[PDB]
Amino acid sequence: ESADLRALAKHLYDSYIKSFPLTKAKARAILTGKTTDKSPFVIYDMNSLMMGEDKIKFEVAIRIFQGCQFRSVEAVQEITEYAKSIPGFVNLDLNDQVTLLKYGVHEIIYTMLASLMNKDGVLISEGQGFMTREFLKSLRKPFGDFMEPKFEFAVKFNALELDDSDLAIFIAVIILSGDRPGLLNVKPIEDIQDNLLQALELQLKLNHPESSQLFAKLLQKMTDLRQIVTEHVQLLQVIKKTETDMSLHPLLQEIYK
Amino acid sequence: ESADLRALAKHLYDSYIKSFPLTKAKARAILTGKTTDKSPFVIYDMNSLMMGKIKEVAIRIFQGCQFRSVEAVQEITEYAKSIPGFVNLDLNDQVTLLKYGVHEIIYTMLASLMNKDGVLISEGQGFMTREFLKSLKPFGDFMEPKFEFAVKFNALELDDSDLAIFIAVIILSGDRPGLLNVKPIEDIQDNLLQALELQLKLNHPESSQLFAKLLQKMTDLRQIVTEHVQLLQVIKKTETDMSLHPLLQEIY
Ligand SMILES: O=C(O)[C@H](Oc1cccc(C(F)(F)F)c1)c1ccc(Cl)cc1
Repeated sequence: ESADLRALAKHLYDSYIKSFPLTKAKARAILTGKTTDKSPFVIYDMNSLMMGEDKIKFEVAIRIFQGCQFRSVEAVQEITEYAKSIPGFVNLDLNDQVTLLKYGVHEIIYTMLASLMNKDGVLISEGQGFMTREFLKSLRKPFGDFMEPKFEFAVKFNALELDDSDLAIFIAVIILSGDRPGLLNVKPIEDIQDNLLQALELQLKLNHPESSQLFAKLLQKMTDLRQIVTEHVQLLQVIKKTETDMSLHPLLQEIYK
Repeated sequence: ESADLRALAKHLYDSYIKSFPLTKAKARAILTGKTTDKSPFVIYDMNSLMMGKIKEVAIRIFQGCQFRSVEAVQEITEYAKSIPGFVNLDLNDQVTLLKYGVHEIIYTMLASLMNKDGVLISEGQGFMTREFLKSLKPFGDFMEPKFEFAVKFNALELDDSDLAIFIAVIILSGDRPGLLNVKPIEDIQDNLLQALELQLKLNHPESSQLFAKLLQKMTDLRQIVTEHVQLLQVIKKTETDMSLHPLLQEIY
């Protein structure tokens, strides 16, 4: 009944708060004035870049990309911590635990990145910086294009006006897919996702009573995530040929495929 | 209220029955609700092919699939016309919705013709095995992704009355690129989504979160379609060079 599903919802939200520093709520408070204390240094061209390094401490195109990838790997750690708290997750076959994270983290990374973005740019270094979209778009060689798809998603995704309590459940749903390739035991995964889907449905009805079919519309966005991730990986294998200079982390090229 | 959404559901189902000759129900009766009036002819290797009565083989098989797709597109177009509100949209947008919708719909309906072992062909008269397809240079792999989708998709045990609404949902996607007026499209999809939700609760009271699970499958359709196109342009360099058919590849 309703009551159990709210409990699951609260539990998740708490794990989310504990696993992710930098909530959407915090992000939105930074992006929308809201503060003297919280206001970000803005990077929009080469020079502001250099100041940033002096103030909001951490080829340019290479450094920026590598930094993105470094932050991704510590996001994966946060996501992994979160997953552990999803009821039932740790009781799964460990092979499957790994498979769910393997295929889930990117989709989740892009979901959360949307909270850090608006149409004009994206927060960086724990929200202290903000790097414009145009400045990203202008980078050398094939780097001038890695972030754009993610901005397009973000703008659409953020139109749903979800809050952290909505996102915590949606993220759990993503992890517990069961369509992931190479899963040994799909049934227990679906059973868990089933509950998550109910928790989410109820959560959205309560938290967005005015919003017709938000549940549906949110699930439809998973199509968009998947396309982003496949674009990213294919982009990646180019910035690996050409940039044989480039290296990837022990959490990453394992995930990639 | 419920009542209006059932009306929309019935209306759609009726249009579906009129627009598509071979229903899933019929297909299922042929594939296995057997003891039938007529079993399909089975193609499992080169020879059964030839009798199939009813120019590299791999080429002909692919081209045939494409010819059948094009007449499916006509059926789908007829169906769309009956979706309430569709014909009232900007015509540019009507075209855009069909342009980007038909493939997703084609793979959805193809699933009704498939099981893990193969696929019905020529109005259900034939059946071509998966292993025979799998064995065809790059042709031996075009159908495999679609079998994987089909098996998963068909696990949802949807019937024609479920599929009719789902298909409408697909068409009325306002994330298609180049749409002029997204709002009316979403408004229509919104209703369709309700009709579907109710439809699945009533037609599958046993199955928890079927709505959710069905929408999740759209992720799979979209990947399939992008794989297909990104396979297709490789066909462009095998053997369609010839020009004993300028009007055909024009049509197809
Ligand atoms: O010939 C057929 O009956 C069938 O055609 C198709 C092809 C695509 C789509 C559809 C349908 F409209 F039924 F979805 C039928 C078919 C299916 C697979 C292949 Cl490899 C060749 C031909």
